Amino acid sequence: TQIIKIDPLNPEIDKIKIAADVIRNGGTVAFPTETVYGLGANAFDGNACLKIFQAKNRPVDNPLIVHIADFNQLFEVAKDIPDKVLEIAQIVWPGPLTFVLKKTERVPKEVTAGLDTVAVRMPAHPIALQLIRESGVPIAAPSANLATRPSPTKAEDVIVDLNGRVDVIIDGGHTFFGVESTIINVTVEPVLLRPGPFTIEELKKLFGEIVIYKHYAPNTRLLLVENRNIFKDVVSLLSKKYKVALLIPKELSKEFEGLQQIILGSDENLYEVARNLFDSFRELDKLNVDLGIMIGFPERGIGFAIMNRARKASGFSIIKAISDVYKYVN
Ligand SMILES: C[C@@H](O)[C@H](NC(=O)OP(=O)(O)OC[C@H]1O[C@@H](n2cnc3c(N)ncnc32)[C@H](O)[C@@H]1O)C(=O)O
Ligand SMILES: [Mg+2]
Repeated sequence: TQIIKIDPLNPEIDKIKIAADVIRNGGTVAFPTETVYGLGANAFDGNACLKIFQAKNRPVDNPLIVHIADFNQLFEVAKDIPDKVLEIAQIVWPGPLTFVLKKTERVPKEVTAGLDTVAVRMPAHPIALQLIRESGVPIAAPSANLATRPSPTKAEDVIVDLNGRVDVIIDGGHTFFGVESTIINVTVEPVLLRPGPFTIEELKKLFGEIVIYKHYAPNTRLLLVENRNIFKDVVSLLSKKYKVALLIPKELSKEFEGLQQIILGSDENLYEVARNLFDSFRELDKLNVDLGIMIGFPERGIGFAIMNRARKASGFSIIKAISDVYKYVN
């Protein structure tokens, strides 16, 4: 694999071209976006897209998102787009919001898992936009992690996972938000399929009527304590019997000094917690602990997405009264 260091805010166009030539030749390129890194191929090339599933060991029926760099490309991959959706797409893109739309005949089965629909977004990241531009094709990509690991948000995550399994990794620094794009299905009348950095507060203003067995990393047991009023007591109860790690904001670090901590960022800046979330799950599994205990965060703004990912990551081990602890541990 060629690892290519490219400045994420002012990318060297000659370096972007090296990766774009790989895309056009049917090869795979991992690249940063504003959400998480993606592992991409030419969205029109179904054999090239199968290489993404081979690199990740991804089940073949989990479909990809097509990333576009302009509106001409939208109409190559999607059709029958309602006028209201088109007008909204023109004000939200580039940005961390993916639309599920009806596909065109040009989109391969490998991209859509055989579905009649295709998920599309225009990524708000200079490296991603310039890669797609220079490639001259939309780029299909899911998150760039190996199957059972958390979505990658910095180059080293992608390197550890995919080095030797993909043609190019673009080392483009840390992604901006750290959690995957919001996904809305606008082929039905519309449903929020995945919360993300494009918040439900903003969505509801644009789409008033919006409707709201996989194992998720980490492999270490992880409990999510939604009720902050019992957190100290859940930690007391469990740290007596287990070697624990606490996933907490920096404001609670002093209260638990002596226990292993993974600091997610500041309670006064949820974007920091979202930026650090998946890497805190990688750290948990590097440590040698019986279990992770994460505290909840407000479900406002990107909080909703943080908590969506945290619930999944915990296998829905949610603690709202301390007696809930019974259900998940001796
Ligand atoms: C690279 C960056 O753009 C990142 N992509 C990513 O994280 O994709 P990822 O979540 O691994 O895979 C694409 C997901 O997008 C959803 N998806 C794709 N096509 C769909 C369709 N036609 N209907 C419903 N959901 C779809 C599925 O949940 C599928 O698992 C992101 O969305 O921010
Ligand atoms: Mg993924």
